[PDB]
Amino acid sequence: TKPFTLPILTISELTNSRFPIPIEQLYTAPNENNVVQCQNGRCTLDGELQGTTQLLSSAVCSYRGRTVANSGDYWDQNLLQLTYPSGASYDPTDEVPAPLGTQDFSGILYGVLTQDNVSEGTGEAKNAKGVYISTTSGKFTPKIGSIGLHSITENVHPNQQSRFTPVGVAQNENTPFQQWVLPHYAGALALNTNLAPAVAPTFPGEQLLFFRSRVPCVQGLRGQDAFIDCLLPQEWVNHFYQEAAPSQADVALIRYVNPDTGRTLFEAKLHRSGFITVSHTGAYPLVVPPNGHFRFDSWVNQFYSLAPM
Amino acid sequence: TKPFTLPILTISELTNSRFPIPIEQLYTAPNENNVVQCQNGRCTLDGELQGTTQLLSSAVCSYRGRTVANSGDYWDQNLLQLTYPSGASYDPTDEVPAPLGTQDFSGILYGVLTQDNVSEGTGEAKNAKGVYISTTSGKFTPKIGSIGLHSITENVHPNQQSRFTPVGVAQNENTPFQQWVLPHYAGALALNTNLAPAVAPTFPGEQLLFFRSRVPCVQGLRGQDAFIDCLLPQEWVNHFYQEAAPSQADVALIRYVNPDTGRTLFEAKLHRSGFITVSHTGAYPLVVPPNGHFRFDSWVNQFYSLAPM
Repeated sequence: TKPFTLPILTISELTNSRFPIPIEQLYTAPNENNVVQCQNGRCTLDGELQGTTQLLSSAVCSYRGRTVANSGDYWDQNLLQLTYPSGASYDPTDEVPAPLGTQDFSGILYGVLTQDNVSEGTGEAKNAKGVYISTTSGKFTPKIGSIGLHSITENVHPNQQSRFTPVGVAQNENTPFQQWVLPHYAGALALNTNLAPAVAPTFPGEQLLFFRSRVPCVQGLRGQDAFIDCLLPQEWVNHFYQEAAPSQADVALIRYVNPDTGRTLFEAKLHRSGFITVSHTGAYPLVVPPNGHFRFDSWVNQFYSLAPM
Repeated sequence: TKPFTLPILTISELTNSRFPIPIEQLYTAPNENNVVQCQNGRCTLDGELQGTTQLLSSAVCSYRGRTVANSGDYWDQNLLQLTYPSGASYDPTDEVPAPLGTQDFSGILYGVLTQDNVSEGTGEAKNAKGVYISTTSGKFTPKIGSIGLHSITENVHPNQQSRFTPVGVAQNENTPFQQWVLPHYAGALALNTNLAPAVAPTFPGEQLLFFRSRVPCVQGLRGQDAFIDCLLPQEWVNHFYQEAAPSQADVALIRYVNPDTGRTLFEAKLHRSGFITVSHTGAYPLVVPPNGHFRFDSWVNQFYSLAPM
């Protein structure tokens, strides 16, 4: 039986699985009213990708396809007829919530659309268009293969093969950024399908442990931080996919260790569905040694008692 | 002794190590007048990172720091005084060619600068500034901890903590995109230092094999492609770093296989310094089967004679 392992990576060597930026810190908090059901960065410990999860950070919140004119709409002047960010054709009957890498938070995603290359004499950055992709728009239906593009300053051409590169997130006065409210992948008139399950602590005193990043915010949240919290770093997703080690229990005991001193800084529970819990009550940003990393200890029973941290 | 392995990844499951976009195909050509000395995606088979190579694709061609106003009527309206991912000033005495992840191609890099968050009422994408970072500017001195920012869209504010997210590449009438001309990391008046070595075939009939991507081009190259070719995909760099398997010969004989049939499509030499050669004469794009992947076969010496492909 292939033993289960974690990659040996420090907190500065991890990528957020829900937005293509590095992990900044570990963070724990109670769920209070949030339903924690993100769809990117979802992978079982034995290597089954779930939700909209794929292997490349450069595909997370990225889109590719062909633009379609949508003149007359207030918000979305054009649509993007999607494929997978792979470039492989997208079939709405695929058993996924949306094309892999589709944004899994509610609100406005900001990025740059690139289209057919233009001549040098056309001018600077004339094949770059700043664009909003909002999930509250009626045209956000990636499950059906089409999303709406809100142009900001630059003209988006119809009928051109186009690539959307994410840059950050946005918040205006009627569209709050809500990282734990799933989009309606098929529009407000249809239920989501093929979702990775919601996660929550099930042992007394435990809280979810998140891998936290601050995403750039191009509008709103003055003096505040746009946080995107993921359950697994992209590197863990890819490691579990590569290894496909059979899971021997619902929960694995893991430790954050200093490899030079051998000290366990804290213990945590790694759950089969692909998330972590720690024994703590309250919102708490962890600070962890630059050389520290998680290590797999053993498979334990669901009601194993972690050392408080 | 820890056996050497490659990750099991198809061509579309690989990330370019020189720009955060997926690999699309393989490519081989003679060096003729190109000095092949890229500094990102450089890693020995036993896991030693070289040049400016680090582990996160989300850090390649990404920059962070504090803006400083630049006087005069010239190309760069602002400078970016660089900082580590923690916010501490960069150290020019580090034995590296430049901060890790610095762009290693000459020409114009395009992306979006984000700064202090602005209120919701300030307007759409008002904390997003489209920007050119040109290596032919006298202000491109990342080794010294400062790069020049040419504003295109939105005003860049000085004295603000800022992040640069890369989107693509550009070419105007006097700045060609030259992927094999290393930038002068300390400006045009200083020699590069601490470089990973240039690579070339040394066995008769062999050519370098590259992992090839098409990078978005926001100005120029109409009807043409901006290619970025790397020696190793980011996933191979990270795998070798993780495994740190001792190299047992000068060359790891590797084989591209189609798992549906078990058939070998071609074989290649994976040199212990971290680059691939194949037996071929001429420029040739390799459209590889989408389900295929490289596999490590065995250790051989530098005088192994590859089967021509």
